[PDB]
Amino acid sequence: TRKSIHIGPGRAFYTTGEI
Repeated sequence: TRKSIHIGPGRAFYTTGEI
């Protein structure tokens, strides 16, 4: 229960709750 960030080139800012 922390987070799920999948950023690469620096444009894809995927911030999903780790619930």
